[PDB]
Amino acid sequence: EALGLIETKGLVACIEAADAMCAAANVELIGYGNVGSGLVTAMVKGDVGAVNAAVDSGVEAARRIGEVVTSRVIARPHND
Amino acid sequence: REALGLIETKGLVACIEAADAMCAAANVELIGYGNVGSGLVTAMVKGDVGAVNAAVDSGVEAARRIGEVVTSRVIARPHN
Amino acid sequence: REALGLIETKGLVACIEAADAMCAAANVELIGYGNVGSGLVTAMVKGDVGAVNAAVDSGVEAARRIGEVVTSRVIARPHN
Amino acid sequence: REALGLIETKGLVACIEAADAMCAAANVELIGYGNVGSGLVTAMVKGDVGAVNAAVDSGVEAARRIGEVVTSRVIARPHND
Amino acid sequence: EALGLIETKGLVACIEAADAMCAAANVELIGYGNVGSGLVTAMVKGDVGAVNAAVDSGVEAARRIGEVVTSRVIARPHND
Amino acid sequence: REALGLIETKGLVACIEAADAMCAAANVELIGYGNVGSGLVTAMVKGDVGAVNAAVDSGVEAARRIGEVVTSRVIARPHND
Repeated sequence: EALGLIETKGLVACIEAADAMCAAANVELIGYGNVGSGLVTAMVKGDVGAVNAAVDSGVEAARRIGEVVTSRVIARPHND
Repeated sequence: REALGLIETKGLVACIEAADAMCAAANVELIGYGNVGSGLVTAMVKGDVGAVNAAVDSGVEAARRIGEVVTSRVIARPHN
Repeated sequence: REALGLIETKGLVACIEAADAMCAAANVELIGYGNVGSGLVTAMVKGDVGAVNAAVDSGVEAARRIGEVVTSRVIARPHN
Repeated sequence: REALGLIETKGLVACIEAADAMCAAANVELIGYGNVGSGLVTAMVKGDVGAVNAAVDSGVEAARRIGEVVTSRVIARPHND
Repeated sequence: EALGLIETKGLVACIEAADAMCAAANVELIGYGNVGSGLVTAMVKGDVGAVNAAVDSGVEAARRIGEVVTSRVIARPHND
Repeated sequence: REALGLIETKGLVACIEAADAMCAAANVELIGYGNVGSGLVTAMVKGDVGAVNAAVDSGVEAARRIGEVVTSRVIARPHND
């Protein structure tokens, strides 16, 4: 399954990105990843069409709240 | 099926104040705190959307007296 | 059912000094420390509101000699 | 008894991409990630030195599109780990 | 027992401070305290004369290596 | 009764390089790493003071190629640890 990734500065922007990802398309929230320095990543799972649509509006919603530092869709992940 | 209120502050003391002012302002229940490092700490509350909007509103006002409020949000119908 | 005193400092050593000076100043009980990274460390005390106000007052005075007092607060009637 | 490739990025998303791009580029095996705070995250791969050199090369190219590649390295014959 | 505290930017300066404290006088290393942001604290225990001599040359030693951000001797700690 | 060698770097990859070059340079044994956040991570080695001085010396040279060496130290007769 494809993997969608949005990393934000701060936890609240990330929760919003994750909520907007799961509202926008048929993706499943995998969880969050925190590496300190305020960087938090929301991770979603689905078909590449859904994941591309989820990440797209996850990024738009998060930018209203705060800092989106990077985002990515990986259509065919090798690990995880 | 409960709304979610979120206040993120720079520092723990502003966050405790935000959480205390949220719980004093309306019929919301504190879920806990979330810390992602960099000094960013998030208070999270639960309730009906009217109560949550009133708590976050005065939670933000109280915290700003103490310190830095970096972001806030009410999510009326959270997906995850 | 007890008031709460809070001092957040830049660095661990100032915080230990604030906490020692709080507990020497009045009949307050150290609850523990809270660390949210970024060097921010919070000393937390418990007592009647008169004692807690006297503890925090001289806790802040002591810590400022050593280092940075970034925020402080007395919550006379904490909700959590 | 195997070479080690290392890519350190600013942020978690660049690192996952580097790790995905390393494992797609050559016959390397992801060992895991290492996080030391300050946003610095390191993907670590294992393989023969030819494969590991090719994985890191394109891992760095992939990550740089996404974000900050702060350092990278191939250790052909590691003494520890 | 008195408590001596040296906080440095970085782990190597702190290990150096702790080694120089314990070499200078009859103090006993309690451990380290790390609160992130690179701040690390060496803590020693002993009679107040020893702890004052330990902290003094721990501070001198650490400064050769790196950044000493604060230091303190607490002659009669109320907690810990 | 053994000396301690210490190299602290900004970032995990420089530190692994320092640690590998310490163990390649002399008869020292890697104790482990120490991370205090802010990107600062420390390689720690054990051995006779001559070996430890030789290891730390070239551990620092190797790491400086990759990244930032923020501090280093040899403690010939450590009181604790």
